[PDB]
Amino acid sequence: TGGSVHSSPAIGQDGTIYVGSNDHYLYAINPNGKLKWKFETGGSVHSSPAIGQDGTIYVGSNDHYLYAINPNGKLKWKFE
Amino acid sequence: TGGSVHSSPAIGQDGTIYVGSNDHYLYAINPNGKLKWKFETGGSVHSSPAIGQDGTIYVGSNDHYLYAINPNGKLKWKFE
Amino acid sequence: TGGSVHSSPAIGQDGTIYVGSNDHYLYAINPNGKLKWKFETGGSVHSSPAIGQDGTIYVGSNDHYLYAINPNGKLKWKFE
Amino acid sequence: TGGSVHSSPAIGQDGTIYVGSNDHYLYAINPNGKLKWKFETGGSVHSSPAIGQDGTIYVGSNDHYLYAINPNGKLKWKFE
Repeated sequence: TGGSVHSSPAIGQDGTIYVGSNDHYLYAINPNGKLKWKFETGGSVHSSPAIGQDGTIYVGSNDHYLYAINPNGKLKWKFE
Repeated sequence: TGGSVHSSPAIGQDGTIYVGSNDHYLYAINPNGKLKWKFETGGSVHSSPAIGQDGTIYVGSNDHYLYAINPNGKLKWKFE
Repeated sequence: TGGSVHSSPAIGQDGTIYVGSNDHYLYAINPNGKLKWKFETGGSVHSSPAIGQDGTIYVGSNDHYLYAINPNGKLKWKFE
Repeated sequence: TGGSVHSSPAIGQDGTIYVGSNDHYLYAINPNGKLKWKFETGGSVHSSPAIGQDGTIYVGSNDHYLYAINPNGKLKWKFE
């Protein structure tokens, strides 16, 4: 990615790999290694994502928000 | 949250999202993005929570305690 | 514990909570909050433990070893 | 390992233990404590590995890449 990947990846039920980066994005990567989408947060993503039963991706950011991202990469909500 | 969210979220069986914050609280967030409860520890929560088979939430804190929190947000015990 | 708990806890099949500490020990805590055992490593335990299918607890330490601990708290092996 | 093990281990379905090290390698360790293989990345592995449904091991590295490693230790792809 654009920067160091400190976040630990989480795997969705279809095999999608989600991981944060110090370049401030949450990445969703297809199992073939091609980008599915990237979601820009405010700061570095030092949280490792967690996946909900309905596929929602949750990750903390250094901008003080907990993000909930839909599986298509659009923001579901952010909590401060 | 009040501060950076470094802790990685854990998801309960009902979808509740638990995550620590540098503002010293453990948060329980409903899947709709509304706060369920917050639990104040002594220091920053740099541990990622783990959920037991009975729903108990365990998380370490920088105050040197391992916390066990009931699913309703009340302290079950703390271990030093 | 003796020091900050940065490690994220892992839960065994019987509910035992395993977590590392900056006081250099891996703790095994019963769900009632009483100590089961503690295992001394060389340095701080900044790795979060993982539990194998046979109950073995694996954790990295800052002494450069990956530890494998039996569920009764005795060393199974260490890898450098 | 050659250096501190900060990464948290992941366990494969056959019991293989995967863990990163500050010596820049991802290790695959058999449950008997013998090395299966090691994979050299560019920098320290501060990400904890995740294992896919087909056994692929994913881990971030400080060289800015997300690595996908086959269970036999050969690179599947790297994403930047």
